[PDB]
Amino acid sequence: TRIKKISIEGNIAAGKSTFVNILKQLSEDWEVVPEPVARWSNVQSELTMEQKNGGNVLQMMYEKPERWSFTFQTYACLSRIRAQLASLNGKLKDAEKPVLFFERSVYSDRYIFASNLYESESMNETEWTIYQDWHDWMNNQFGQSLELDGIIYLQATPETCLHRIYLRGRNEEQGIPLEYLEKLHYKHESWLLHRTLKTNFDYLQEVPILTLDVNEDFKDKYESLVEKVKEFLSTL
Amino acid sequence: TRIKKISIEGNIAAGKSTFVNILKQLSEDWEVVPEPVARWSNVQLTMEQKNGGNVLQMMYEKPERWSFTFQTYACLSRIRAQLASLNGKLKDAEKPVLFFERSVYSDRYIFASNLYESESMNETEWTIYQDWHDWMNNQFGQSLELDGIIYLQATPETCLHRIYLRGRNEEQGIPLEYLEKLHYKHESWLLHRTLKTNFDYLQEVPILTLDVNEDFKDKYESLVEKVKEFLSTL
Ligand SMILES: O=c1ccn([C@@H]2O[C@H](COP(=O)(O)OP(=O)(O)O)[C@@H](O)[C@H]2O)c(=O)[nH]1
Ligand SMILES: O=c1ccn([C@@H]2O[C@H](COP(=O)(O)OP(=O)(O)O)[C@@H](O)[C@H]2O)c(=O)[nH]1
Ligand SMILES: Nc1nc(=O)n([C@H]2C[C@H](O)[C@@H](CO)O2)cc1Br
Ligand SMILES: Nc1nc(=O)n([C@H]2C[C@H](O)[C@@H](CO)O2)cc1Br
Repeated sequence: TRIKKISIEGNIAAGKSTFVNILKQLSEDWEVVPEPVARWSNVQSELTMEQKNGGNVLQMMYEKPERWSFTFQTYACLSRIRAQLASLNGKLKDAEKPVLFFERSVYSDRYIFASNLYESESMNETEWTIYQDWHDWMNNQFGQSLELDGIIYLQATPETCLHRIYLRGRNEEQGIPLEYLEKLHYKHESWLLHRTLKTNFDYLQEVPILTLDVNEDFKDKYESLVEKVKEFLSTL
Repeated sequence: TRIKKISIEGNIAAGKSTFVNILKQLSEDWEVVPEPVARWSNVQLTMEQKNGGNVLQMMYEKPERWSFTFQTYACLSRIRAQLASLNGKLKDAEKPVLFFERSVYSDRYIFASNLYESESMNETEWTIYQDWHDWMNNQFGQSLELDGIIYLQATPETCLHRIYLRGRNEEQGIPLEYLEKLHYKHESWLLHRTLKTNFDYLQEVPILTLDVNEDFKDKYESLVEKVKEFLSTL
C-alpha cells in the first residue's frame, strides 16, 4: 500500500489523541485512526454494538481485572484490527503523500497492556499464552496490511500523565495510581527508548522510532513537534 | 476451489472420529481434518496441546469462568487446523474431498450457544464471541465454507455408553442431561433445520443424516455407500 503507517504510542493521557487531532488537519494527506477503547470510556452525556460491548467489558475490567483481562484484551485488539483495516480500505485514496497515523498499535495492546496484566497476575499462564498465540495468529493472517512504517513515541513522565488524567475528567481513570502509570512508563521506555524488548515481530527490530518529549503543554506550541514529525517522515 | 469440504457433525461419542478414520482409509482423494479439542483430551508439549489441555480442565472445573476463553481458543485452533489441511492436502487428487471433524458452526451454534443457555457465558461474552466469529468467517471463513454436512445421529443413551467405552477420565462425569441438551441442538440445526444462523449459505447446504446407534466399526458399507451417493449430488 502506498499509505505509510505510523503508530502514536504513549502512556495513558500522554496526549496522543490531542497530537493526532492536530496532525490530521495539517495536511489533506494526513489521516488518523483513533483508539477504539478511547471511545468505550466516556459517559452517556452514540448507539453501537461494539461500544456497548466495549462499555461493558471496560467497566468490568475496572471492577475485576483478574476475571476480565483476557476477554478485554482479546476484544480491544479485534476492535483495533477491524478499525485499522477500515481506515486503510476507506481513507486517503486521492492523497499524493498519504500518511496514516495509528492511535497505538497491535503491539501496545500486547507488549504494554497484556504483558503488564500477566505480570500483574490478572492473567494466568494459560490466558497469557493463549492470548499470545491468538495475537500471533490474528496479526499474521489479517494484520499484514498493517505492518508499521515507523513509530512516534510521545514521551511524558508518569507524573505528567497523572495530572493529565487529573485534567481529563474520566471517573474510572481518576483511580489509576501512579504506580500503575509508572509500570507502563518503564515498559514503553524498554520497548521504545532502549529498544531492548524483543518482540515476536521480526521487522519491528528495524522500524524507525521518533521520540518526542511532551511534558511541556503543546496545544499552543506544537510547531517544533510537527517539524520533527515532518523530518522523521521524509526519511521513510 | 476444487477441494470439496464436508463436515461431519454429531454429539460426544456418537462415532465421528471412528467414521472419519474409516472414511480416510477408503480413498486416495479423501482426506480428514480431526477436531482440535479431541486431541486436547489425551496425554498417552506443543503450545496448542498445552494451553488446550489446561483450558479444557479449567472448563470442566469451572464453566461459568472458562467458557468464553475455551470457545475462542477451540475455534481459533480449529480454523488454523482446517486452513493448513486445505493448502496442504489433496494437491494431485482428481475428485478431492476433505472431511472436517465438526466445524466452526457447531463451535458456535451447538457448544457456545449451549453454554450461553446454561448461564456459563454472560450476555456480553456471548455477544463478543459472536462478533469475533462473524468477523473472521466473513474475513476468512471463505475458503473453509462447506459443500455439505454429514450428521451422525446417535441417542444420548448411546453416547453415554460410548463415552464410558472410550474411558476418558474427564468425560466420565458428563451427565445424560448435558448430552440431551446437545442432542436437541443437533436435531434442531441439522435434521429439522429450524435453527437460525448468521451464515446465509448454510440454509441451502445439503445434509446427509446417518443413524449410528448400531455399531459400525465392522459393518459400515451401507454408511459409506450413502456418502458416495451424497458426494455425487453435490
Ligand atoms: O500537550 C498537551 C497534551 C494533552 N493535554 C490534555 O491532557 C489530557 C490527556 O490528553 P489526551 O486526551 O490526548 O490523552 P491520550 O490520548 O494520550 O490518552 C487531555 O485533557 C488533553 O486536553 C494538554 O492539555 N496538553
Ligand atoms: O460403531 C461404533 C462407533 C464408536 N464406538 C466407540 O465409542 C467410543 C466413541 O467413539 P468416537 O470417539 O469415535 O466418537 P466421537 O467423539 O469422535 O464422536 C469409542 O471408544 C469408539 O471406539 C463403537 O464402539 N462402535
Ligand atoms: N489494550 C489496552 N488494554 C488496556 O487495559 N487499556 C486500559 C488502560 C486505560 O485504563 C484504558 C485506556 O483508555 O484502558 C487500554 C488498552 Br488500548
Ligand atoms: N466447541 C466445543 N465446546 C465444548 O465445550 N466442547 C466440549 C464437549 C465435551 O464436553 C468436551 C470434550 O470435547 O469439550 C467441545 C467443543 Br468441539
